[PDB]
Amino acid sequence: QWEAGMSLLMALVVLLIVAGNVLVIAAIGSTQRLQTLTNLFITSLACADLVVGLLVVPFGATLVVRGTWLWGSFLCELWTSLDVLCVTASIETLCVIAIDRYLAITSPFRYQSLMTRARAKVIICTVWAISALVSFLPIMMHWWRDEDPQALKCYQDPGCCDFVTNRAYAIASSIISFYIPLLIMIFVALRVYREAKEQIREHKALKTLGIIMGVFTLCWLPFFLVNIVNVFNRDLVPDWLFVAFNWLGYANSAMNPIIYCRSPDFRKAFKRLLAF
Ligand SMILES: CC(C)(C)NC[C@H](O)COc1cccc2c1CC(C#N)=N2
Repeated sequence: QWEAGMSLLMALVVLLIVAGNVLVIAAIGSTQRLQTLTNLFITSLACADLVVGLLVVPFGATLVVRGTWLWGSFLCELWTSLDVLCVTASIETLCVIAIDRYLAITSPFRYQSLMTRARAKVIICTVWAISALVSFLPIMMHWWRDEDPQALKCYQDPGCCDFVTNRAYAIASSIISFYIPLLIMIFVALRVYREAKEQIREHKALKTLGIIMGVFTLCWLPFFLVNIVNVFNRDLVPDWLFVAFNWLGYANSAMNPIIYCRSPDFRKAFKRLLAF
């Protein structure tokens, strides 16, 4: 009855994720002084994290603790698609924030005169449309099915919701959803770091964004490294370890609100907003 021990723990992780990310979104939405363009992009992140806390983790927990999928074959597919979507939209929004800040530091005047709150809302829309496309459509079309009997048995069993995929899908989805935006985020972030260094409160706020980026990479990159090792040698990566690395990724959705707590502007605004 580690089954009940884990059930309660999982419900608290949900709470933390969901409450933290609601708090961030409520701070941004109730403080005019905190509605920078950047923070509009942060809104998108907190939303992806919020969908993780409300939909992805709760259904995931049930799989983890009971060891079977209870929610039918269609919700198995939908759950998986929304999980994959949240991760994709998160890393694409982080790579947009890296690029945005690189242009903000190298051309502050131009940038502030020609990005607006509406033009950001459009970028964000695009991101979620691309995310949804690369996530939902391949899953819906069953492009991810493998031909091995083990795989086929899982797909015919409504009670199996392991993302057992073919090699081609595993590689391609991982490149497109994660490895290329990660590589871009890192390349661009290092250039922002270079230019800041050349130039020397502004810099403390840039530091927070760097931390978010590094932490997101540490949380998700284990899973994505393992994803690739496993397409090459299926025996190499035990399932419980794969699952542990996936939960490290889910944990990222609890982390952002906590990191935002340490920005001084955000803190103040949370104090005000909460009758506190
Ligand atoms: C719902 C499942 C069980 C799937 N969760 C896996 C993880 O949360 C993130 O999943 C992914 C996100 C983006 C791209 C991906 C991916 C798993 C694979 C694969 N091959 N390609």
